[PDB]
Amino acid sequence: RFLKVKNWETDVVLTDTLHLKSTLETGCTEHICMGSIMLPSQHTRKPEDVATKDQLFPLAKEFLDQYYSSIKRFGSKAHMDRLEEVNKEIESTSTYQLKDTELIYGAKHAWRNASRCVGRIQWSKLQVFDARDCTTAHGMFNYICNHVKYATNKGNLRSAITIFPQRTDGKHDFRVWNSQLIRYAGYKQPDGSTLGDPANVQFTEICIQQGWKAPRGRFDVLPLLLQANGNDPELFQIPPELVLEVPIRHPKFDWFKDLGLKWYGLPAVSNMLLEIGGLEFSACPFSGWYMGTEIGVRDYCDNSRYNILEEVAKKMDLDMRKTSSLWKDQALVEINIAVLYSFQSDKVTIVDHHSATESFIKHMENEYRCRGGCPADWVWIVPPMSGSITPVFHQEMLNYRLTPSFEYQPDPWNTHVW
Amino acid sequence: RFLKVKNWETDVVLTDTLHLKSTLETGCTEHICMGSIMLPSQHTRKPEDVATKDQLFPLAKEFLDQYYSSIKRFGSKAHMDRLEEVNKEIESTSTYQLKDTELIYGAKHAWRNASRCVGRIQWSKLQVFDARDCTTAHGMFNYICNHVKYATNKGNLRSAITIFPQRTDGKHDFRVWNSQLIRYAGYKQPDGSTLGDPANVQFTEICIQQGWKAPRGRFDVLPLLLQANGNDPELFQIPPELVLEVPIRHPKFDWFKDLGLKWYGLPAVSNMLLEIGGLEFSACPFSGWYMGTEIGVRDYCDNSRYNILEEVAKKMDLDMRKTSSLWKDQALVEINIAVLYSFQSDKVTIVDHHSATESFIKHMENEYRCRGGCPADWVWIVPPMSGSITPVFHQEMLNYRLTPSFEYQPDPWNTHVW
Ligand code: HEM
Ligand code: HEM
Ligand SMILES: Cc1cc(N)nc2cc(-c3ccc(OCC4CC4)c(CN)c3)c(F)cc12
Ligand SMILES: Cc1cc(N)nc2cc(-c3ccc(OCC4CC4)c(CN)c3)c(F)cc12
Ligand SMILES: C[C@H](O)[C@H](O)[C@H]1CNc2nc(N)[nH]c(=O)c2N1
Ligand SMILES: C[C@H](O)[C@H](O)[C@H]1CNc2nc(N)[nH]c(=O)c2N1
Ligand SMILES: [Zn+2]
Repeated sequence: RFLKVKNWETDVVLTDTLHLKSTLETGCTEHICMGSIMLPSQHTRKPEDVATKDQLFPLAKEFLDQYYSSIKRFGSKAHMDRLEEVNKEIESTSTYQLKDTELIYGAKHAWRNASRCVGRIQWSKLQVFDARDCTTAHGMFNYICNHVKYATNKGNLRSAITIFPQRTDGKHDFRVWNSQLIRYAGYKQPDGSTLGDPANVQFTEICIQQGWKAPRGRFDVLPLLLQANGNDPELFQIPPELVLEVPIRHPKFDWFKDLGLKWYGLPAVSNMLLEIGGLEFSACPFSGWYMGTEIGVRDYCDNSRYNILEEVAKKMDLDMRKTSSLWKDQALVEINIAVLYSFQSDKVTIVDHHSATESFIKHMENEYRCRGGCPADWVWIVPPMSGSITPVFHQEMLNYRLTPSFEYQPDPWNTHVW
Repeated sequence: RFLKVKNWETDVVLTDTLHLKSTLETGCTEHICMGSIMLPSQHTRKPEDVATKDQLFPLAKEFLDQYYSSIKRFGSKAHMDRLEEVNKEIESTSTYQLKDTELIYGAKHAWRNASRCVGRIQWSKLQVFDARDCTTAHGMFNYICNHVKYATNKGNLRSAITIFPQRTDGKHDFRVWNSQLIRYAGYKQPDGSTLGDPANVQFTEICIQQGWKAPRGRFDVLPLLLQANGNDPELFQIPPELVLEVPIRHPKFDWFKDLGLKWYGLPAVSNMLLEIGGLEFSACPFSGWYMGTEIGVRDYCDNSRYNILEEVAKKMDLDMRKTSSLWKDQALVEINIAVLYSFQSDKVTIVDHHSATESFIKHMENEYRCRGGCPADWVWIVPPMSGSITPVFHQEMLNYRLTPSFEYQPDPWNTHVW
């Protein structure tokens, strides 16, 4: 009940007392481990499965207690008067409203608790933008544009989150239908192959269905589809000057520019749900900067993504008949030296998987000492290439789900009543 | 209760009904996932925690039923007369003895159930050597030498297991003290650095402590330390002609021979415990062939193993000041093309991590169709380099512990009464 996690590269041993405070569930049982299921039911939020006035006050009290404990005023009168104040509003309104300071704490700790995120050494350096006064899709488009500008910061990227009004009933819901604020379109072809990004082919067509004007090329930035207060979503195009992009070159191979690759600088995921004190925020886009491999390994090289190992190995002229020539591996390392180099030579913030995973080990030390633990998902923390030459491969990690938290939710076009 | 596992590269969906038959536990709970703890208490067997005459007959019946079900004679008279026969012996002797055919089935299914093993497409092609008539360490050394010869098969390797007498009391225990039959010595130095293999430095010194004559070099094959029926273990040196080794060269870089590397062909793990029908076999060395990465990635490049990324990147002349030049990754791929090439050009059976992981996906299809599932540990199945350009990265796997099974046990020098 005071568990032990070893590192097998250092023999360092840490002790996790934080998992005791865990409330949510994991999907594993004593007789089956689901640690490799991608989207377990526990990590998802249906708009039906909200909460009711009863369910709310434990979640509120629980949250308020950890907040006042953290500003060094647990159980005090200022604390207890807030419990009463929320209590009264939860009886009255059946819901309740967070202070600015409570929204900022709750947001930063949903990132801090994000067990699948390797960048968390930065969790308290998060800029929270309060968009809870937003009422229209145009309002949403305005707040999201300012988010992009700020977080992008001319390439010196800054973490940020923009938080639209919380769910209440379930129908009147704020939702960004894009999975990420900046994303490349995906168009299928006559012969069936895919230009652009296969991941977003479904979404690309929903935008065309709502009347988008697709420049049917490769790296076409999708428009935003913003649903405000349950009303049908509306298309807006980010001003291109606001979309920072990196052309991908190589510090040795001159033909790498010929490949004609580029990516956007800002990873800003827009489809997930923030949960603070039992309140659900269905529109909460959040952003930081990339780890190289997310582009260079997954985006570019997943078979069902850009799938470029083909042409890169070609231009390297590689033994491609035999599978055991490791021609796939060989071209994957070059593609990742190129994304790093390109981003750095353009002064756009990026981290390599070695730097980031050492920071996570550092951050894990801090959380275990100053917090009693650090929830971590090994399956997601280990980078998708050169796994075992990074320190996180040899680090045993306890996974458990604390709150405040980020969660998945269905795509709104499967649930929305039009 | 009839769970679903998706593949996210193919959208293939499989259904696991086999996990229902699961008996052992996993270490995870509804509130915490231990899927990345290396040696969980559930995967270990203490020599105290055997079983007693009561505990035995369920385990026997359970095992016997799955055996007779599998030779297409469930619940029959031949089956029921065996249940009675074992029952009687479990009352009489408080233990019992397996048929040859029951030992062979049980062994093959302990491999079949090995959730952390990616080579299992081969599980029914396993040669079982019955060493249950062995009484002395010299007998053990004889059986192990024949195992090496057979399994090595002049380079065309064959899977095999040799099974020494089962535990009974707990003191009179057959144990191979080596962690693997063939392993390279590990000697510390004056300045502290390690020649040989750092992993086995502890074990190397126990052999010297028992009087081994160390040729204090690099790739010195350790002697066997064989404990028979609880008596103190005894040193034997495998005839060198029986130890097949591969010198490691590169199909491009001529300086790769200068590195002066080699590995043994036969991976044969000797320290684990086979568990069949509630009987414990503490000495059961088992072997197949290597996947490249176990040598080329872990053995050669782990910081606390051979740790050669240093010199390889040097001879490639690599940007080594900056961490983000990926010089570590770049040299890891070359080292793995070299292990593959060397093993193949010597006609020694080896598999690359791409070939092996596709086979595992094939094997997983077969087990789900003809067995209702396949227990799998993603943390261990995904290879330690180029993780996400192999199909197992995108395959959700259910982990659960069936029986017959292989298990860890303490090192005998911490438990043995001398
Ligand atoms: C500041 C630099 C950051 C870096 C380098 C980083 C890194 C990563 C990486 C590599 C992943 C894996 C993504 C994938 O595999 O597709 C991830 C996931 C994630 N990140 Fe971070 N991140 C950063 C900032 C943030 C911020 C600011 C937030 C929230 C406000 C956040 C929350 C998350 C969440 C919720 C996940 C997925 C967890 C899940 O599926 O449950 N990250 N991150
Ligand atoms: C025939 C070719 C085989 C291949 C390519 C193979 C491959 C592998 C690999 C790559 C690992 C990971 C080892 C590590 O990461 O250090 C592993 C583990 C393992 N293998 Fe296999 N293996 C083979 C045969 C066998 C046989 C014949 C047995 C048993 C009779 C076996 C049982 C196991 C077990 C028990 C583990 C560890 C599971 C645990 O820790 O619970 N394998 N195997
Ligand atoms: C702030 C941030 C920075 C970064 N550097 N990376 C990030 C990656 C994700 C992320 C989480 C889950 C994802 O996918 C879930 C599969 C679709 C269901 C994806 C996209 N693959 C991204 C994320 F949220 C935030 C990230
Ligand atoms: C038959 C076979 C073939 C192969 N190709 N590979 C194999 C690897 C292991 C294995 C399992 C666990 C291990 O280590 C556990 C850590 C020490 C506690 C190691 C050595 N690292 C090897 C094994 F059993 C059998 C293997
Ligand atoms: C099946 C498996 O759960 C799936 O491929 C996961 C594995 N680990 C991952 N890890 C990260 N960081 N991102 C991912 O998309 C995935 N995908
Ligand atoms: C901490 C973590 O459990 C440990 O590094 C594991 C990870 N996965 C592994 N996978 C394999 N195949 N072999 C290993 O030794 C390990 N080590
Ligand atoms: Zn689990």
